Amino acid sequence: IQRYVRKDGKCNVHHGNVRETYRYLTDIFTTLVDLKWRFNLLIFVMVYTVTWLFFGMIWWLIAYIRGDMDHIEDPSWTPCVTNLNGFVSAFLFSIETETTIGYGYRVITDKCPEGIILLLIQSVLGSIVNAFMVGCMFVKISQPKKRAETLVFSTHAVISMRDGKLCLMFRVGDLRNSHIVEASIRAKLIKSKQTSEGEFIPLNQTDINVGYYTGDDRLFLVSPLIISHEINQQSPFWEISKAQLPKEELEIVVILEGMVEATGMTCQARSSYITSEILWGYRFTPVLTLEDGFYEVDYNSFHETYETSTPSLSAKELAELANRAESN
Amino acid sequence: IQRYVRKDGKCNVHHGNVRETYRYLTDIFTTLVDLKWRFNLLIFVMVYTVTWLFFGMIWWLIAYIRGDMDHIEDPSWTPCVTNLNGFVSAFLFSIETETTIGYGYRVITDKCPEGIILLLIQSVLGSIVNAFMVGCMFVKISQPKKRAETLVFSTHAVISMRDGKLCLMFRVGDLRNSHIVEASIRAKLIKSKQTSEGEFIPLNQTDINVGYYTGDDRLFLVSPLIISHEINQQSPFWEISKAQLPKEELEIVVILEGMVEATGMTCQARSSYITSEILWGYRFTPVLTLEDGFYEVDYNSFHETYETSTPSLSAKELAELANRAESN
Amino acid sequence: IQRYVRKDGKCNVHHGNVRETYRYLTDIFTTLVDLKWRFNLLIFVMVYTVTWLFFGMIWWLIAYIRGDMDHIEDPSWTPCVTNLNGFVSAFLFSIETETTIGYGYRVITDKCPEGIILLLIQSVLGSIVNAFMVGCMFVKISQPKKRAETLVFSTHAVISMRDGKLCLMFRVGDLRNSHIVEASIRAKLIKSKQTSEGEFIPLNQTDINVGYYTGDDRLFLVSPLIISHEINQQSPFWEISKAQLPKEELEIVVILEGMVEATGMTCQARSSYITSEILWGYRFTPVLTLEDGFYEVDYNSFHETYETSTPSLSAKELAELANRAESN
Amino acid sequence: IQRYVRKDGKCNVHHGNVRETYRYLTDIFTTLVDLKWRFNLLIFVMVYTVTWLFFGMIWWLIAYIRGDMDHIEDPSWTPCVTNLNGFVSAFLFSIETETTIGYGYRVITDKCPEGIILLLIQSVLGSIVNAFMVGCMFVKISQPKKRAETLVFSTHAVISMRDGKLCLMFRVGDLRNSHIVEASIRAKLIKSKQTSEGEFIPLNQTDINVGYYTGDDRLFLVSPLIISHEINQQSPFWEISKAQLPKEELEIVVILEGMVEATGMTCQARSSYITSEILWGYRFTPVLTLEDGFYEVDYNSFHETYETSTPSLSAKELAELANRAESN
Ligand SMILES: [K+]
Ligand SMILES: [K+]
Ligand SMILES: [K+]
Ligand SMILES: [K+]
Ligand SMILES: [K+]
Ligand SMILES: [K+]
Ligand SMILES: [K+]
Ligand SMILES: [K+]
Ligand code: NA
Ligand code: NA
Ligand code: NA
Ligand code: NA
Repeated sequence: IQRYVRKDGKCNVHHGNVRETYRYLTDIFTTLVDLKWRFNLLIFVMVYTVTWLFFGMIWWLIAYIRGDMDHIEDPSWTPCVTNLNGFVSAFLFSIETETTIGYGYRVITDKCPEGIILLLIQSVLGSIVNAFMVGCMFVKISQPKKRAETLVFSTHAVISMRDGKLCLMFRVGDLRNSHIVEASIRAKLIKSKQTSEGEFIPLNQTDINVGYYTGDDRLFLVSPLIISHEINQQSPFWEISKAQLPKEELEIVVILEGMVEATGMTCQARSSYITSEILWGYRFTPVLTLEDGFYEVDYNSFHETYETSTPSLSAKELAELANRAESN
Repeated sequence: IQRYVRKDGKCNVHHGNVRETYRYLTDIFTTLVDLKWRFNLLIFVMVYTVTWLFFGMIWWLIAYIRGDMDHIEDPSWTPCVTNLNGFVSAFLFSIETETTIGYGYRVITDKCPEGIILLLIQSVLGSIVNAFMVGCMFVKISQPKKRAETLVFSTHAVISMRDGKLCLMFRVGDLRNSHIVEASIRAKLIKSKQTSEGEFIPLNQTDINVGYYTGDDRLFLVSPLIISHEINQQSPFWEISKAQLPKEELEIVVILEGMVEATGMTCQARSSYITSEILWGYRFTPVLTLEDGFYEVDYNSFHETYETSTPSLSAKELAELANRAESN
Repeated sequence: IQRYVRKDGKCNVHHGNVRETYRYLTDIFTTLVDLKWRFNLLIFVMVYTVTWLFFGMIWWLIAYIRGDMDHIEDPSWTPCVTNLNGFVSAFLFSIETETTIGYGYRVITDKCPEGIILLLIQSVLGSIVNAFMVGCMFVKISQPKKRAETLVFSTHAVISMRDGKLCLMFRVGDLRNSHIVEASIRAKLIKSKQTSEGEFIPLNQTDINVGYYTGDDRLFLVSPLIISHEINQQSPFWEISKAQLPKEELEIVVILEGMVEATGMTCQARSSYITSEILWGYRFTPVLTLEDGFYEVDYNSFHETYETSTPSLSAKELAELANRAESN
Repeated sequence: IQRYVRKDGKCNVHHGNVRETYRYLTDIFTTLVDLKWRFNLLIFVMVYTVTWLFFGMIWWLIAYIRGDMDHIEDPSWTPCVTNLNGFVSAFLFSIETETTIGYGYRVITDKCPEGIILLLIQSVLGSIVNAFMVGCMFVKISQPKKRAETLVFSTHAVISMRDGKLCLMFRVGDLRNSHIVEASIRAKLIKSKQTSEGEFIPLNQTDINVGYYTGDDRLFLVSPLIISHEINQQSPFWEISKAQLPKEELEIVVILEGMVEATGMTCQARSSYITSEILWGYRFTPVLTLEDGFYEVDYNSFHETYETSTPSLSAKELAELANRAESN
């Protein structure tokens, strides 16, 4: 069985037999900005070209219906647009007006009522197309998920004693000098199970306590923080000894959410720990040192761990043995 | 009695005798973007045309007051704008300036102080109108409620045993490969009641526990999740047996909220279960399979349920019978 | 003593002797969009005019330094800009370029290196000014606080029995067919106090329970909801009888927060109840009726209350008397 | 040991040996808007100039390949662009088209297929560059962190009795007449520790209760509020007497988060109290007075404190002595 989430945060999941694809067009905006730049840069170019054409032919049709084509050199009659020499000239005008470059070689004149209301309709719809594409671009340029790129998770998780309690720990970092606002950490245990009743539940999610009851899950994340899950009665890890752990088949998905200081927008950084990435009996190497009026983070030690003396017993047995020690 | 919320999420409610309609114009922005596209495409066209007119007449009035109309072919005097042959020419200029196409057949000149400050006033207000409409368009194009279109809720809810407890379950899905960020699930029971004191409360809302005390209500929603409400003492469903359920007249409104990964914006997807859509003694069909390095969701099974052996007793009686079994 | 918050939500507070006014310019954006439209429409006009001037003189200075003014009619030499007849012509050009209308009577030419890099600098800064003002406009046009205009609070609060408990109730409404997303209700009791130690605390805020422990404070607000605060031991209202209430000097500030469905933006609607707006022994008139497949809200009854049989005793004494009734 | 956070909110932390600098370009948007204006104003100018060049040479290359340069004065043949006299003329045209000023001295004509699709490609990419830079500007102009500038924290924290309990108090303010929406206050104690097991934890963060269990941490912040942390068994301050405090080496980081009323965007204001900024046995001076129908805040007293009779004992000993007083 392969992991549900990769160490970089992408999920190993494919959505198949989605029969209502009608839905992807119902929010087209979302499908567009979700697309790869290649697809956006293409569509943008296509959308622009078809608008110039679709109006360039309408500019040519009205030019043909009015009878401007017939005489192209007479004093008395003036066409809707001066200088429209053929099949392509209307295309340049259609651009001069929608991009509003309007070189003024191709100029509108009074003769057709049909012309004025078109230039109007164009300019109006010329704003609606241009906006949509710019809008679409800005969003895609400014989307938060990119910030996740500079949010890092320690490569392993560790289990070791902390003031009498066995803790599952992982370390988290923000590489930017800016802040993740309303930052918070949650974590899900993913492992298959079967209920007494027989129901096999493929990749069952159960939330792991990492501060939610005390609000310690609400981070102030400048220098890297070790996030710590205390293995108590309620922990999924309560009955797991050093010796059992490798035989367990589970995955902890670790999820960091907050807002990009600059754009108020919320991002989500993810990582994952499969059973072979949890080191029993280890500790995270310090990364902080105080040099001349600033705290210096040595990211060379960010992922680094070291072994310490640690019980091999499950937290449950540790407790039981301690409660009897007290009780003697 | 008909449902408060339809399976697609729209609410069967009409607001009548709203006497302060003065309020809808106090936030006009909101009424506009809430309108149907037909109404936006109309207004946009109207707003543009009236600005060109309202300035086109001011351009004609100043042109008339200065005395430019009188002589249209003399060497010495130059008008505020070259080439203004009649009632319509000013309209083209009024467009050439606000859309800033400015074909340069119609060009401004120095003779009137009144002209320069107008072109200024126009351009300034020409930005304020254009912005407003673009702004209005982008919003309406980029609004989150559309994402809800690709968020799905299982067609039925089910009640069946799970590790000794009777649970009310429904299944939820996200059809897009992108993430709903800070996703969460809440659910309200809607049913009429009467207090001891006589007060009849038409469609009384009471929240249903679906993870809020443990933070299990905060979803990591990739492949579909069965959301599970354990029917305990506090549940509205505590004293409801298989046999009573059909006689009950209640509705569970199910509400999913989160942020569209791309635009940081929060959306809300809704669905509803009326009493005849809750299947007692059923289970959701698995939708997950593991094929060659990715988890495959078979959405053909998304809504599908199957019958399993299940007590017909209310959870309350189940508990009572179990507590006595233990007590023997 | 006058109320801290008015029934419409504005706060009766003035900030005086703010000595660091340096701060209002440090976030100028915020001061600008907070200003009245009159001040925005003014500034916008001023900012535009000064940019055209400040560049119009630079266009005239370079025109003077190069020696273009001296000869205005010679074949061999061409100026940086054709047709600059005097002190004002440069101003039109300065507009033709920043608004990018560029009528092409005033056209740039090759003779000056100093000219090309200016047109560049202008256009670049011409985008930075135009953006800022548009940006500033859109925000101010699209700000959420306006939505609050269509969020309503019942005019009175009521106290009366509900299933054995004395409750403080108020009613809340949303006049729009759209949704407030992640809507929620909180309420603060404001009243002066003095600690045992002597410390007089002018307008002390203490939060009033209206659903926060059960998540009932998270609204699904379609038709109007009666928000209900149960007066228990923890309530500020525990030792207040019908007879005491009028002598009490307190204010309940009621605060509704959520996101405008269309623009993801969060708004806050406020209202207030002073001691004389709390009716003891009343109930809210129903506003819901079911007519032909939709629920109809009759907003004529929204604020309306009616009297019902209700104990005159404080909830504390009610409890005490009930606990002794049980105990007999 | 120097403070982790300064009184103005900046953090004394440097990120060193960040080896994956590849990441800063992966979200370039974020690095750009995070930069100083000098760097933005520079880049903006550079990006614009290189686009005009990169297209100005392509306009010159096609002009050279077609054979327009060779003859610059002949009747029969027309170039792709009229009036391109040399190495610089193409640059003006490249500007006339991307800024869409298009003075119409330099005008496109029909002769080259290669020209039309370029003008198209330019205009299309001319929108993508202009958008990006405007977008980048608006964000940077409109970023919330600036609002923090008008959110203030009292200069000291105080410890003194309040209705029988020893409290750690600090005062917070909002200088603007506008509201911070969904405002909230949290606070972290930062102090080094060593676990029983030996593990030294450099600047250990533990959250301090300031209202989170009752929702009193959710502010309605008009006039300044004294935020109060009750020193109970769970408080880090439980075993700290007046006499010990100065010997303690700890820092309370105080964090205020909410949304700028106008732009829905979330900001975070920070301040810090090191051990020598906590005054034992003091109280905050009132800042509220009621003058003629509005509450007047006298910010001259905002930071001001005064001494009051206060026990010198740790809250723990205070409790113990009180519990024995009751027990006698
Ligand atoms: K909690
Ligand atoms: K909770
Ligand atoms: K809670
Ligand atoms: K233009
Ligand atoms: K133009
Ligand atoms: K032009
Ligand atoms: K022109
Ligand atoms: K809580
Ligand atoms: Na950081
Ligand atoms: Na998904
Ligand atoms: Na509503
Ligand atoms: Na304020």
